[PDB]
Amino acid sequence: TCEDASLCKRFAVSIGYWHDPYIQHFVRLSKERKAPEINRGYFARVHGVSQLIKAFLRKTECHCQIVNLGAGMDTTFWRLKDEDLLPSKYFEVDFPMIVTRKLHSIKCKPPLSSPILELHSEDTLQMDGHILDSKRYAVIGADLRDLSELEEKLKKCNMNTQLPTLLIAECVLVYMTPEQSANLLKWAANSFERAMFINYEQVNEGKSLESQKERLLSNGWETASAVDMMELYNRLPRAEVSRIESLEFLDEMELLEQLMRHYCLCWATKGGNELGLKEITY
Ligand SMILES: C[S@@+](CC[C@H](N)C(=O)[O-])C[C@H]1O[C@@H](n2cnc3c(N)ncnc32)[C@H](O)[C@@H]1O
Ligand code: NA
Repeated sequence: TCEDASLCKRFAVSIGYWHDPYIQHFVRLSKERKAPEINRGYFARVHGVSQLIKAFLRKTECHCQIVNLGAGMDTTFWRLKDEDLLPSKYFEVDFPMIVTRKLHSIKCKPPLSSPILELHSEDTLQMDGHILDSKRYAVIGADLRDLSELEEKLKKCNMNTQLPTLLIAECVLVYMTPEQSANLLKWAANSFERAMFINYEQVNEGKSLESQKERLLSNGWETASAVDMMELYNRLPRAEVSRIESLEFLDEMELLEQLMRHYCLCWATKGGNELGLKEITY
């Protein structure tokens, strides 16, 4: 198989799993039927990441940055806006062609482009090449395997290494070699005195939660934790589990647990003991 996370998110949203008025402006809705455990897995993934982000936002009082590496058609910028939880600046990185596609959608959809300009210092946006830079939001076409390019393009969109900064790689690191991803993680740690990293990945051949923790600790992070997605699903608020479990009928074969045990959410911090960053959990 090979899956597009943003199509699957659009699908789960359509059934009611979580609130996202924005994703429909990026991608079409499939009319297939899906095994509902897939939707539950997506809900757990998005809820886990989101609880971690909001924890970070709370500790930093939003005086911070978020850099989402390999963001795709993520809608989180627009969701945080609506919740009044925006960071000082929000950055996205993806391949240039993935970025062009995202920019074309923002250009064609005032429900996407109005909020960006509202928070912008001008009434117009320059969408030259494969970058959109504005006051609170930037989408940057770059290759995550070229760390010096990555850093140059970020800094020229006003990424400030003095601000606490949260970086997210949500199903991205698998697309690069272990050396390349280790180098990304290391760069991320080296560039900020105060920082958090969130990594959501499949637990492949040979990997384990402990190797996931060590992958971060050995690349310059000072704290790390990791849970498999079934532990996380099991720890979801009972009101949310109740809400999402009555959306679709699930048969009696306990295949949710088969699916989720192969995914993990890991997060690490560096500095900001003053901020209580090492205390953040999902
Ligand atoms: C599996 S998708 C996940 C998208 C998004 N984070 C989500 O979870 O909905 C991975 C994304 O990583 C991007 N990606 C993979 N390797 C990359 C690279 N070397 N440089 C820039 N982006 C990359 C892909 O283009 C794709 O948009
Ligand atoms: Na490209």
